[PDB]
Amino acid sequence: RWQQRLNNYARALQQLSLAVNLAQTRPLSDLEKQGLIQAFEFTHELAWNVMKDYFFFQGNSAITGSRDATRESFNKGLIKEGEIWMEMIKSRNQTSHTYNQSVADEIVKNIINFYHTSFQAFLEKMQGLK
Amino acid sequence: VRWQQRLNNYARALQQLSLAVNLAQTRPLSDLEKQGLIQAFEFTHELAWNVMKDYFFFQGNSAITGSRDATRESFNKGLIKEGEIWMEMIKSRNQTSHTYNQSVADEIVKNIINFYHTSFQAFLEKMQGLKEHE
Amino acid sequence: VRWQQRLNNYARALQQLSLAVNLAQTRPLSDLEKQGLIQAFEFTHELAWNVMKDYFFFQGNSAITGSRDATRESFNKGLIKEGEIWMEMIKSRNQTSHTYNQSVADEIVKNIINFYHTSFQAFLEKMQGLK
Amino acid sequence: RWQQRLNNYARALQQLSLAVNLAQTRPLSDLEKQGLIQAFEFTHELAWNVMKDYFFFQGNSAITGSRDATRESFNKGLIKEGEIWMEMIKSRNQTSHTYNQSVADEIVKNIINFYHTSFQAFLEKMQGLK
Ligand SMILES: [Mg+2]
Ligand SMILES: [Mg+2]
Repeated sequence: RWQQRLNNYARALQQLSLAVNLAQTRPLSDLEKQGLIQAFEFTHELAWNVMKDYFFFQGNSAITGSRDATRESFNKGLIKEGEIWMEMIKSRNQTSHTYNQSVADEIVKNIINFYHTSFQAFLEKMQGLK
Repeated sequence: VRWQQRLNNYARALQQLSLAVNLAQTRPLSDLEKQGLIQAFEFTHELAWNVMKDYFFFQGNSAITGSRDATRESFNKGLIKEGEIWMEMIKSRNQTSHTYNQSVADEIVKNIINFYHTSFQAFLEKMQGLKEHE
Repeated sequence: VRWQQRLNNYARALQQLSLAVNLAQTRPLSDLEKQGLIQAFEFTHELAWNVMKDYFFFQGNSAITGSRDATRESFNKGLIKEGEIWMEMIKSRNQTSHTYNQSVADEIVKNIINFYHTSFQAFLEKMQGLK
Repeated sequence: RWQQRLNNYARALQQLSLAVNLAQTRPLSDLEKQGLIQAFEFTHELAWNVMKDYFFFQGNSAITGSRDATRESFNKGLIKEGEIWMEMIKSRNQTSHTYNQSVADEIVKNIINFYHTSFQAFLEKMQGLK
């Protein structure tokens, strides 16, 4: 059920948002930065599964993974910022290298400056769809 | 030597994980800090099993397709002692997407603190010794 | 006009499905022919709901995201009468990866022959009349 | 469980192989060609899910779709003909057009001439891994 996936996406995003707000109030420790990255990862995993579950509900069983799901979501208007959602997939592919502080800082910057807003917009869109 | 350069990166990663583990031994971690400990586990484990894959490729074994194969061959050859613990690490890796549930995050953290950190350190010392002698 | 080009291909697809459906009324299909009937249902259904999407888009509706949306709007606007049958089509589409199981292949084939074929034929007449 | 997925892949492939041998015996009807295409669809869907399940079993939960499962299988030596498997994905993307006889014939040709032998090699490799 795509609505159950959406409810879990909402929960995960709530945790990500608490971390983003914290980072707004003060600098994050190195450990907290790693945690923000992990929350981004479980929120994005939920998001593209919401996409795939929703298109399955619509009758599209051809979508396989996150790139398929993101491309169909952009094509059908579930997301507007196709570029940012593609960048998220690239960021996920960098996860194993965040023990380098430059990589961690770059991913954190993208999460705060771009991904959180896009996650919130996708939540609002999918909630409006049911 | 490829496996030795990987090991240098593994050692760096593990130093970061160890900082977080000893802090966790000191006080409760926040939810966000637990997520960070899990992330550090993930990059440390990824490096560890690739050290093993590199090492066994250097030794002539090209039948390692992932962390399970690498762990099995390492336990077969004695690079690791605690087979069950290293297998459980793979289960923990596969739970990463569910750590927005507090019970899942708490269980991975518990396993990192009680078992995985020790195994990571033992494996580092083992491979450091293998730079010098069988 | 995009939707009429889609309709023209839908007609060609439905003609091929009809051949197989009328053959199945004649005799048992081989296991392979059953798979072929399912494939023709797949390409005929895919054209059908994209005809609906293209048509409503040509009337100014850009809110259709998939075959379920397209079916609902077609029912609301009278392009189909058998809303529940068209809804079952979507369930059938979502099962085609499992037609290596005979229970699944036979269920889909039965629905194609007993229900979907006539629904496809009605939709053809409706949209050719709007053409 | 990747072993259960492999068992289902073996059953699906057995049906595809029956169709390929029948084609060796005599020309296929248009409907029978459509059936060979459907068998290719359910066999390939199972195959790339066998890859994904196996890498999950290995501890890699980053694979999401058919493309990255296929790339990872080539990288880890599970398949030797990476480009044929990538072509398989493109053929999947064309199956909605097999109401045109030219498309149907091209896909059938690739199934008989290339995909079947690759499917069999992958089955043998994965069964060897047990
Ligand atoms: Mg992570
Ligand atoms: Mg098909």
